[PDB]
Amino acid sequence: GPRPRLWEGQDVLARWTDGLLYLGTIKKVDSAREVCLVQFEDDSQFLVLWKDISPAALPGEELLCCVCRSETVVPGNRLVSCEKCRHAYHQDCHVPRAPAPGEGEGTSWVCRQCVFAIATKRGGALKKGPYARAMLGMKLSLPYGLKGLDWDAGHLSNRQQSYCYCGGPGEWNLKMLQCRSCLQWFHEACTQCLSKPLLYGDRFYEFECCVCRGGPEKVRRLQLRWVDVAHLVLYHLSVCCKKKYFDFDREILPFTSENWDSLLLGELSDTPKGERSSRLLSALNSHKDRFISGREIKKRKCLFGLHARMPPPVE
Ligand SMILES: [Zn+2]
Ligand SMILES: [Zn+2]
Ligand SMILES: [Zn+2]
Ligand SMILES: [Zn+2]
Repeated sequence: GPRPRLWEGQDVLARWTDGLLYLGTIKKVDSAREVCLVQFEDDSQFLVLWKDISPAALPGEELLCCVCRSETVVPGNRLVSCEKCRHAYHQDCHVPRAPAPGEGEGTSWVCRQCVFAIATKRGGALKKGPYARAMLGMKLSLPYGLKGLDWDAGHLSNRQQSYCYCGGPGEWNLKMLQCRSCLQWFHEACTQCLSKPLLYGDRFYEFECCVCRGGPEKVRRLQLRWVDVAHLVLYHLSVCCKKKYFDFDREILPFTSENWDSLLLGELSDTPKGERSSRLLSALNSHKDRFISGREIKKRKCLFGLHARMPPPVE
């Protein structure tokens, strides 16, 4: 065709596996694999699926639905403009169907991409205000067909890499929650029900999504045991820091101490520090099936790391 949607040198927003949008520049378009090599603001380069790439509108493209690229307007399906990004959508090209002017619910209408761009946040999306309310509205619908997804055997990943309310990519074990009803996975940043950010690898939750609920999410934090605490802290640090071994006194205990309330430890919350340390140390030292230990006595280091790559079992 004479006018591709994407091209080398184009500035774009790309949705990452955390559901968030990052600014980048397209370096390569691969039409065989339907991906682009995108260079981000830290100069990192990654392949991104075309579905997860949004370019800006060119001058002269208010005539055009940004989804289907078409001019045409027919009765019942008009073009509507986003009052944020000023891109245009056919009512039926937007999910959910975009309201005709003056027929919306709030002060005004802003598109799904913009609502998510403004409302999603690391640690959990905005909970209060117009964008938070608009996001909840958007989240009652999915922008992809759930039933068509090609899942792996354990229902952890699908070939389309369509997850969550956003339809972005994602890694089930990295700050995502699985809905108990539809078994789809949802990003931390796209949810509105958490009181604290998720530990990587933490599945000690029960979750039900907005689509299944037909309204606000429901979530509950399950009770951890000390072995679960040790395993989850080590997993989280392993992911955050991309290394295997962590020093107890310099890294593990301070992390647990400094982030204590965020770990949502339930009944373990008032463990009095000295006992905090010894209980955690005991868990790390005693479960050799989970934890490998090491020593560097000349540096006064006591090291622990995980045996297994998989996140802690939920029991
Ligand atoms: Zn998401
Ligand atoms: Zn359209
Ligand atoms: Zn918009
Ligand atoms: Zn669900």
